Amino acid sequence: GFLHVGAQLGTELFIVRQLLQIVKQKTNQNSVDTTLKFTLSALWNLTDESPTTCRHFIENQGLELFMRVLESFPTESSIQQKVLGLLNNIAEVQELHSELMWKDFIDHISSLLHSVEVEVSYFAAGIIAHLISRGEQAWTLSRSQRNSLLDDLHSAILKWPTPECEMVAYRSFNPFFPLLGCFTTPGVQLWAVWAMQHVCSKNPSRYCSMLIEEGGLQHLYNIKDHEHTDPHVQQIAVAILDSLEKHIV
Amino acid sequence: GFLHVGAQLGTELFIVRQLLQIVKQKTNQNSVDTTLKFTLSALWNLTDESPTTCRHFIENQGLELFMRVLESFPTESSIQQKVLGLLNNIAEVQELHSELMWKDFIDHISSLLHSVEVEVSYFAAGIIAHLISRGEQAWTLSRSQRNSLLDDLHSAILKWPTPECEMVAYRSFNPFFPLLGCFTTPGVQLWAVWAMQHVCSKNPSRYCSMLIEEGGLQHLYNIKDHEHTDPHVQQIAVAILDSLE
Repeated sequence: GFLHVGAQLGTELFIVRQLLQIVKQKTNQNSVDTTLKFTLSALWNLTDESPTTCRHFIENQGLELFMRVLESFPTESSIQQKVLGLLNNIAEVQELHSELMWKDFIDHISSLLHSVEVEVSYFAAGIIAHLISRGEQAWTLSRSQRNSLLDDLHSAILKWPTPECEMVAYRSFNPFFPLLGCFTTPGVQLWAVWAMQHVCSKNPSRYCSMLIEEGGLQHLYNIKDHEHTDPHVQQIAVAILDSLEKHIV
Repeated sequence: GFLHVGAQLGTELFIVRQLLQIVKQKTNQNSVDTTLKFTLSALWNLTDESPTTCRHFIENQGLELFMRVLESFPTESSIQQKVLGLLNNIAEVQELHSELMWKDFIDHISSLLHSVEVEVSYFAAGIIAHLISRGEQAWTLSRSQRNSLLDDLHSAILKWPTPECEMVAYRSFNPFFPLLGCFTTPGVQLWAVWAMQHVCSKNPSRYCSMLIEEGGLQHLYNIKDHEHTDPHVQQIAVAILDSLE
């Protein structure tokens, strides 16, 4: 039994508030411990495909707190990964895009894009890819920074080695599909196809069938068949398609 | 995206541990505040039909903490209801029965059965009903206490007024069905039919179709036609049936 009809949502939101309170306490104490790491993991996990949780995070000063986490722990790669992983989930929510148009936030993300650790850079890239995908008018910060970020995003992806593990898990590829259509901003497409390639090659039994079942073949074929595709985007799309085509047969 | 495949279970259990830490802190501070009330609500909600969450609660000293809560806040009805609501969920898990065969725990439940507030007594009665339903050999405490609890359970239910609103929500009636067959312990059946009548009369659009779809009618018919049925069990069972037929 439980408190009342509908009470589970109120409990979910309370849990988010209390996890942010732990983050705040650990950050105040400059204490990187197991509790903080499990707390950042939990918030990342709870924001997965959950606009309701993403919104509640924003409304409880989560963005400011998480910038404080990055400033307080600049040498903690695993902390940065979990912070950025959550923020990548926020960045997928179009209704929250305006909440991320904050110079202190974008400047932190832009700098972490240049981390040599792929486990950090990858999520900074995902945030930027989603934000840039929404178009120049949706971008209410400096136009010059948006244009620079476009090039930095493209160049950063091309430097990444093959990571040792899956850096992330996905329940669905649906959030990536709008990115695959962004022909006028190739770095956005490049992040999406690199991401799909990474998880499909690491874990094809989980992800290849999922990608096909959700309609990924048509989206990838539309990139391949597009006349004037960025050469790096085209190459990863073709590489993914070859794997997928062998998977169906 | 999320941490790694299968990570949500580890997050769920961590959340339980951290909610228990909050209960411990508020009890240490003697602070009946909104955060404590939401934390107890959260734990109640998280143990709903969740044997794995109930076990984790037990393994992180939840039972002793909740006894301490009951001792620290002896006249806080809202706190007592939320503590007992969670414990009612534990009492539903057969595999955890022996963890509740603890004299100090049962003495607390027995005391709350005698609350003048039905919103507290109801959940103490639920714990007792589930624990008694498991039979005499599973009851490893005093046989004398089992027999008095069975009497006290029956008489408590007969005193309850109609509550002002639904005291609890359920996702399923399935945990009540084993209680409906306990003809040799009528107080256990009485709690189960009283509880069914309560939610069906307060919220028929949610609960009447649920009862029907899950096979509740056959259990009530079983009671209606059984030879030497306790009259109060019989009356409510017939009232529920007649409300549907």
